[PDB]
Amino acid sequence: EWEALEKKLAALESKXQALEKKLEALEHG
Amino acid sequence: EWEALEKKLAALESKXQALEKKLEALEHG
Amino acid sequence: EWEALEKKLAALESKXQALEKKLEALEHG
Ligand SMILES: [Zn+2]
Ligand SMILES: [Zn+2]
Ligand SMILES: [Zn+2]
Ligand SMILES: [Zn+2]
Ligand SMILES: [Zn+2]
Ligand SMILES: [Zn+2]
Repeated sequence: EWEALEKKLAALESKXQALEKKLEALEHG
Repeated sequence: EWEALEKKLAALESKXQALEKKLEALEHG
Repeated sequence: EWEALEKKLAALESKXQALEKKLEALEHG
């Protein structure tokens, strides 16, 4: 259960980064 | 403590989804 | 281990709110 949560947090961190970069693109057109 | 962590992760996953949906609407809509 | 995971979640929450505000900015021009 704990390790599963950690893997989910890892996934979210990646999505985290993905959205940050996309918003940076959209900000600039 | 465990519950609090799980619920925070679940809330983040939902926010994950809501924000991506809004980004898509802004980009394409 | 636990303490590190809680720090990571708090960092994600903060990024959560930052990107939500950024998206709101973009929606309004
Ligand atoms: Zn559970
Ligand atoms: Zn671990
Ligand atoms: Zn292990
Ligand atoms: Zn920037
Ligand atoms: Zn710029
Ligand atoms: Zn705690």
